[PDB]
Amino acid sequence: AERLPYDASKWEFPRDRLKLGKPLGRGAFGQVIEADAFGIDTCRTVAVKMLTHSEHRALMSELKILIHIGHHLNVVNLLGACTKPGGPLMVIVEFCKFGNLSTYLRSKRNEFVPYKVAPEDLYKDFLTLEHLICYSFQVAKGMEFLASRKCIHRDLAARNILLSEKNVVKICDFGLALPLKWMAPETIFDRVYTIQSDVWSFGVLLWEIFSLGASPYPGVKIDEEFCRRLKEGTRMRAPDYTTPEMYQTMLDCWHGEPSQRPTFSELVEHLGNLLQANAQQDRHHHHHH
Ligand SMILES: O=C(Nc1ccc(Oc2ccccc2)cc1)c1cccnc1NCc1ccncc1
Repeated sequence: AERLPYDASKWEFPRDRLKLGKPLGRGAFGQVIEADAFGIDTCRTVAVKMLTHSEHRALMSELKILIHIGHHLNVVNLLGACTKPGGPLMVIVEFCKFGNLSTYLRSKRNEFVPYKVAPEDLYKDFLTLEHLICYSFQVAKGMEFLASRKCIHRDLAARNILLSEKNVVKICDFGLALPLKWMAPETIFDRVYTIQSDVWSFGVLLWEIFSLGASPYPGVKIDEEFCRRLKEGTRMRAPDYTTPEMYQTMLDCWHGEPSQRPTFSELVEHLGNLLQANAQQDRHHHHHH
């Protein structure tokens, strides 16, 4: 991280061109605030992370990595940073107006239909299978992108996915780069973090999307036993809005042996086909009715 460089000439942004706003989050390090940036791109709304020695290098490493990784439609885009003397360290990214996916889906539980048929009006701004499968496809693409760069997210979960304009989802992170319900067995017991751990987490996110924002492991005390059972083979039951192939994808992601889990590249191709098959069917449903 400290080895990666920082082209200040390309990213540095003036602190007095930012009008801080309302808090979008809080942690033990500092916070993420919404704000107006003038001329970062005119005035645009953005999200700012700001601040201990250990935490400062962590925020700088996040900045350092986002620059190294580059741009991908499904990963929060970096717009700039305030690193030169005069004020606190701030990392600036695109503002995702609609919030975290979990909270969004919980809100659309009464606005869901598997697919639409005329009069398509009864379903104005409704969620469908096409939507749910698409959010999964996109998160998988962003993870393929991150995994290709040897990047381990470590906290993949619905609360860390944000909904943008025109159903575009973006992988993000409110913290500074225990959440047991998203942690793989080897991460809980061996404290190891791998791309394969992230694949497990992707499965839980999957469950969250097709349960429409429900919390994982419904009605279960997260304790020693919970963990012992995860290690012994116990898995969540299919969520209310899942399709058979999707639940089986969840199960492949939850494989006990990390090596036997699909890679994000396989998940992209697989999810991609399901979305294609769903599209096919919706066409026929729309046509017959
Ligand atoms: O998400 C942010 N940062 C981030 C993004 C991607 C990462 O991916 C990543 C890259 C390499 C390895 C591991 C993880 C790690 C860290 C971030 C940075 C600055 C300000 N806010 C936010 N998020 C909240 C937010 C964003 C938009 N609207 C509302 C709230």
